[PDB]
Amino acid sequence: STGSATTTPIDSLDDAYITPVQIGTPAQTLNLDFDTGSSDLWVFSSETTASEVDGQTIYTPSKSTTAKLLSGATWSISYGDGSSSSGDVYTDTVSVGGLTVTGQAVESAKKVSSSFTEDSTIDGLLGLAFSTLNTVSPTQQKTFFDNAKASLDSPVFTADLGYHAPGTYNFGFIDTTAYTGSITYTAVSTKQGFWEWTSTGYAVGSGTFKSTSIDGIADTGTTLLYLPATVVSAYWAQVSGAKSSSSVGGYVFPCSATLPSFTFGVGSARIVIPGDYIDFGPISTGSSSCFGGIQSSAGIGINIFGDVALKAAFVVFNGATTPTLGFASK
Repeated sequence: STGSATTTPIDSLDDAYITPVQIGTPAQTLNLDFDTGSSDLWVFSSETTASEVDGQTIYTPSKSTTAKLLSGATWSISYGDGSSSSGDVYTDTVSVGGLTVTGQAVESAKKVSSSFTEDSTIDGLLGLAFSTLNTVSPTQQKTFFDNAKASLDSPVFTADLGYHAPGTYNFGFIDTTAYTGSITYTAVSTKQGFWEWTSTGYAVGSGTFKSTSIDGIADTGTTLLYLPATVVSAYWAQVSGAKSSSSVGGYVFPCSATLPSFTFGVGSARIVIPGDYIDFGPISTGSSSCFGGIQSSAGIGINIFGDVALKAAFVVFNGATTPTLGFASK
């Protein structure tokens, strides 16, 4: 089998992407944030505290003929941004882009933190990291990908995120029309439960490429590119008036600037992030200070190749016995 779904930015900044997901019988379509940095499929629901729902579409298990309470199971998750959610669990039929899994754990939120409530566009998350990170207790549950894998034509999914445009998540096949050149594959460590890999280095603008190992994760659920402070300082030093602002929470730059590109290595291959991908616009409405899309990973404890980096590539998440990542230009 295969599946193919369009993923759409939630706003004009590409802060996140939503992908429609069918849950239950008859189908309930929710728009979920596909997150290769976590492993829980959780949804706003009929169980979510009413004051914590503000415009989201909810899953109502009582209206699904295929829903079954997973008796005794609970979940609770905290993300890198300090957001959180928790609840109980149902199993149900879940379809993405025509690919159906039966008996998928659908984690029903009873509570969500304020950032989820305030984002009316995101009806929940669909985790695509390794199932070792799934938070369901006392019986850990599998991701949608892990449950689909054995049925797929090839044990892969691909992320093709757009810059200020829709993109595609495919499951079970590699669309050879979706990228240019060849795909460069690189090793993955699953030790932390992430799609963790090592970039071979970077360049700033038209500058020379610096060969250096940068371990980090491929995380579709993180908006920005978080790299070591040395790399990030080297980038922003090429932008007149850029500075790290403790008050704002990262590097800011004059909105009048033209940003340089940023290149990262994948083996001997190179992925170029255009300068405009690194512009996240005014820090507050009407400000002439703009927020940078490349930020320090200092304090976070891991480097994160988030959407800023991944949307410059066609990315293969290869879930074979020995997982690998692939990157191609596009």
